Amino acid sequence: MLEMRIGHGFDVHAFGGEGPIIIGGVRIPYEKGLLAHSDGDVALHALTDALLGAAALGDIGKLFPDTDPAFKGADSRELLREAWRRIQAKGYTLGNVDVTIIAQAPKMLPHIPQMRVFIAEDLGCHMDDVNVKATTTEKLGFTGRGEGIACEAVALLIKATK
Amino acid sequence: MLEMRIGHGFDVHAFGGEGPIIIGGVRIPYEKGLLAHSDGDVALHALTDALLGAAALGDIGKLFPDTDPAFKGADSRELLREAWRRIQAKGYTLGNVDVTIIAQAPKMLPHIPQMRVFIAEDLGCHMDDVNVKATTTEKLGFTGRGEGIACEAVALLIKATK
Amino acid sequence: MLEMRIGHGFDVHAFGGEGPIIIGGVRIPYEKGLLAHSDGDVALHALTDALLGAAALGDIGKLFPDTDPAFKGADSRELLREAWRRIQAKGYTLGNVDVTIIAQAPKMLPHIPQMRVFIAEDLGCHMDDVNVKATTTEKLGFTGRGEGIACEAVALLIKATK
Ligand SMILES: Nc1ccn([C@@H]2O[C@@H]3COP(=O)(O)O[C@H]3[C@H]2O)c(=O)n1
Ligand SMILES: Nc1ccn([C@@H]2O[C@@H]3COP(=O)(O)O[C@H]3[C@H]2O)c(=O)n1
Ligand SMILES: Nc1ccn([C@@H]2O[C@@H]3COP(=O)(O)O[C@H]3[C@H]2O)c(=O)n1
Ligand SMILES: CC(C)=CCC/C(C)=C/COP(=O)(O)OP(=O)(O)O
Ligand SMILES: [Mg+2]
Ligand SMILES: [Zn+2]
Ligand SMILES: [Zn+2]
Ligand SMILES: [Zn+2]
Repeated sequence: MLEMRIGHGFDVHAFGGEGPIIIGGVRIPYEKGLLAHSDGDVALHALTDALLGAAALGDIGKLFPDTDPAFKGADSRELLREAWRRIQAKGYTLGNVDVTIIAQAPKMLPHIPQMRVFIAEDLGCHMDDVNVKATTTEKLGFTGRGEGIACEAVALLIKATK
Repeated sequence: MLEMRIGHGFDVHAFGGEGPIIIGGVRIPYEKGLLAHSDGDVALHALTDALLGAAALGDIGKLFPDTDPAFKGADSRELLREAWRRIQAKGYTLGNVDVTIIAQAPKMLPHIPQMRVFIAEDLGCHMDDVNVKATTTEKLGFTGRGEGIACEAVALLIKATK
Repeated sequence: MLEMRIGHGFDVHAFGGEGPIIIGGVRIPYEKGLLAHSDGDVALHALTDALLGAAALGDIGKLFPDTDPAFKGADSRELLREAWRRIQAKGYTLGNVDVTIIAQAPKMLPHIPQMRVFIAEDLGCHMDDVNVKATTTEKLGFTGRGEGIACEAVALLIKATK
């Protein structure tokens, strides 16, 4: 008995105050920062949700409530590793993941290798199983007007029974 | 010969008039309702499309035309079961599904268990094979301004030949 | 050793000037055209990214830079076949693809069969492995206001080792 499972995640955060932003674990210089209870790290959030979705464990909002102040300013990589620990406790292993950052700016391409390192590390997998890409929406929408950043992820999990 | 197949669906409806809304089959109280030829049930629509997409049967607009008044006010669960019947007639069985509601409001979390019951029932599967989650877009976009609700779904089908 | 891999792609282009638009390789009559370095063909772009994502080869922006004028006005089908050649050189074969055009107008349904022919041809597969669908966002958003067209795609690749 070998089971394969598909998952999908989507997240948005608004720009706010200032600092760098944090995306896929990488600190990226930018005129403004991300408003969140959190890292605001939309890439890891969308990814975490894709993983929980494939395991039918719900999503980050269920596992890590807005209400609990133990998650205020939390490293989104902590959340990813925690979510992943539980996924593994139900007997799943990683097939592969693919992430799509939707942002007008800043440039994501230079930071993609480092994101993959962080993600592969956090998921205890080889980098070959992690893909991250970016698209701009050509000045259209809330993304295109520089009001915020959106991100999607899909994930494939494997489970042996065997 | 064992074939696995991936599918994706996306849907949007605008808020309009009033009543509850219907999302994933669940009647959810809200100041306004959903404008549609239909349930307006964006969750089941996006899901139905994910399923038809994986089976290469097109989408709901092809199977259930806007033009046909036999679908006016139709229970979107009827459409889901009908779409699923045809999917099964081509020899597919369910692997798993994952759904992402994108809405500023109302709160989706309390209603998610009941949605999963409805979906699992409609697809003749165990609840373990159905995941539903929600994300807000933090007041950004048409979703964030409370103008409507969007939803995504991914699906994995299996086919034995064998 | 048999490996299955999931990928996701998303693209947007703004309407601009005039002419037909090109979507999934098909020339579709419309009051306005698509602004791009390219075909502007959002369907094939989102699809190309889904395929590269599953193979962990990045995305079109990495393979085919905005900076290189060898891609100005390029047939997006050339890019798809090139991206696919490289995917195959890493030893992958096609499982299936599913595409979702998000557009208020023009009507996509009549052109879907011809898109599938083009895609199946370009990917050297049977049409049964290619699905394309469309959704409108009911006048909501940049899509709903006729400012541009968005598209999503998911893809499943197979690799034998064996
Ligand atoms: N319309 C919505 C939108 C989001 N949600 C869930 O609320 C959680 C709040 O914290 P989170 O980390 O953003 O995850 C959110 C969704 O689970 C929800 O229940 N209904
Ligand atoms: N730009 C678009 C958008 C949507 N469509 C299809 O039209 C169908 C109308 O009813 P439906 O149930 O929304 O599904 C729609 C798409 O199939 C389309 O053909 N072109
Ligand atoms: N915020 C963004 C958005 C897009 N990108 C990448 O830039 C590339 C430009 O050409 P392309 O064909 O649109 O692909 C883009 C993304 O790879 C990026 O690096 N950062
Ligand atoms: C599943 C997904 C990704 C849904 C998109 C949700 C979002 C709020 C889009 C509307 O904003 P917009 O930027 O497209 O339009 P506008 O700027 O006019 O509000
Ligand atoms: Mg999407
Ligand atoms: Zn988030
Ligand atoms: Zn609908
Ligand atoms: Zn493009």
